[PDB]
Amino acid sequence: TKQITLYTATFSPYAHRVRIALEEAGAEYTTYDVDILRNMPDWFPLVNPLKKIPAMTFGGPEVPPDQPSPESAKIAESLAMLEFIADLFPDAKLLPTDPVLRARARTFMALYENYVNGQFRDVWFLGTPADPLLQALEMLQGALPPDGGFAAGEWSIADAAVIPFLARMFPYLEAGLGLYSKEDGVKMRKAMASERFARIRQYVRDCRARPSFANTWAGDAEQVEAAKTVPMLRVGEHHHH
Amino acid sequence: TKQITLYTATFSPYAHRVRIALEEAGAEYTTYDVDILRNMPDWFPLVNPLKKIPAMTFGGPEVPPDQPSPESAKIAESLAMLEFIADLFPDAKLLPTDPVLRARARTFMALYENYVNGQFRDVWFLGTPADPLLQALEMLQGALPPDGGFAAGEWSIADAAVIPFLARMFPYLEAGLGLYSKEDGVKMRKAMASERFARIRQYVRDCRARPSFANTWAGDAEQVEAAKTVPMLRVGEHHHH
Ligand SMILES: COc1c(O)cc(O)c2c1O[C@H](c1ccccc1)CC2=O
Ligand SMILES: COc1c(O)cc(O)c2c1O[C@H](c1ccccc1)CC2=O
Ligand SMILES: N[C@@H](CCC(=O)N[C@@H](CS)C(=O)NCC(=O)O)C(=O)O
Ligand SMILES: N[C@@H](CCC(=O)N[C@@H](CS)C(=O)NCC(=O)O)C(=O)O
Ligand SMILES: [Ca+2]
Repeated sequence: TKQITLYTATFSPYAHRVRIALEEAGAEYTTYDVDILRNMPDWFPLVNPLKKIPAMTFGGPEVPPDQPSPESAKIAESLAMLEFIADLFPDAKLLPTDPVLRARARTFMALYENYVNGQFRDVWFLGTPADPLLQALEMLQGALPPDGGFAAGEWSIADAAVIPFLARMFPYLEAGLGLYSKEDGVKMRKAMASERFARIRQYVRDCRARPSFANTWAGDAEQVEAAKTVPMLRVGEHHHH
Repeated sequence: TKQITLYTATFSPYAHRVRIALEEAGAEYTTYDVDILRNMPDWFPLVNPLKKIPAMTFGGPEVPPDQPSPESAKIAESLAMLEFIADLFPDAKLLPTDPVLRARARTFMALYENYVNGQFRDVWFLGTPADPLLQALEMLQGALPPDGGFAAGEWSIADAAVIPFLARMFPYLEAGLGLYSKEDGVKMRKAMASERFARIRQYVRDCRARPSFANTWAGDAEQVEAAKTVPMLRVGEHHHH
């Protein structure tokens, strides 16, 4: 019964994770957009002292999101939110019930967070070399069930954790967004269209086909425009190695 | 009934996390040391293709750990293992039952992984300035309940995840092990003994006082000697400014 408010921003793949899980849960929830990178509201540290999107409040009296209550629980970190939503909505089966299959979900999230995410950040924001990103993506693809299906077989929060990033990669590459070189952009576009990455392309299509993605995605062009508002995506800057 | 084999190394805080959780669960399990950093066995990629410790096998026929079975489940990534052990031993209450308290546990793990561990890596392996690490530790300390207790109140896997690192910090600093200068070593030692960090000292005492720590710790001096075998800690080497 307790209220859920998710503080969001369209560009943010971390916020996108949580919107997907809340859709899959069938939750009733409120979203509130926050201009976190250019004009953070003075009240925002009340909902997340770390000053990062997403932020979540849970319970407390029903209040406008820009008037957060001291009584609501303040939940930070997107992966913690994903597990929280699975705990709140057990009948939605956002995780498997078998312990080994649940571990596949948790391992997939850790592989992404520990080996892939930092490579996306460094290639796009620092223009570091793309080969280590492609290697990490090939590793992650190797963890998928080979024949089809999601990270743990049935859909789970592991797929909510990963699709925001994989789904942004393709249109960001096509629009030329990111500080990497022309040469590395060509390399990544050819690699991600190559037979080497057929399995992860099917994974992206399968995740994108679900209503939880369609209803939380602004469209490729619109997401590209939101990403262009991010200060660390400095237009006209590229790094070369 | 299904066997658990943890591939371990004394120096490894990541392996230590999982030993602590297995002890708290009252599990039956085997540990098998692996010289992962200097002489990895040719069979080790069969249990973990990432070639990292810890690695875990689950189920399958009982076999010597250096002859792993293709029938066992191969589980990678320490935090996935911690969640797996909680799933396997629900009567051990390795997580809270209440969703909000469980979220405090997951959030504390994510704060450590996302903001603290990388600062430990920078300071100890690169000798970068200590101030950002102390700031990250103050943030993590601020997430603890101020009046006492563990991360989520009662002990949970969140405390298994974090104590291996905090417990190594003090004796490593006493030994001067790591690429930071004497000047920053003194600065860290003074800071961690100061009133600023009284709450995290209480936390380290409370975690270390549990049998799960005593039974999985070689002793301060012995743990320092194991850490000196780690190539990336470059015993005898320090960077300055
Ligand atoms: C501002 O957008 C973000 C963000 O808020 C947080 C991030 O870590 C990233 C990011 O854009 C880049 C990107 C590349 C490819 C796929 C998804 C995202 C790099 C990245 O890693
Ligand atoms: C070699 O041991 C390891 C390791 O296997 C993985 C690590 O991330 C670290 C580490 O030693 C350093 C260290 C500092 C303070 C406390 C625990 C550990 C830095 C660190 O971050
Ligand atoms: N690990 C966090 C990361 C959240 C994050 O970095 N959010 C960015 C927007 S995509 C932000 O809000 N602020 C950037 C900053 O100040 O660190 C999570 O998983 O929720
Ligand atoms: N995220 C992994 C980290 C595991 C890890 O990095 N282990 C180190 C020992 S502490 C290793 O075995 N190898 C480091 C390397 O591959 O060079 C976990 O949580 O289990
Ligand atoms: Ca595979």
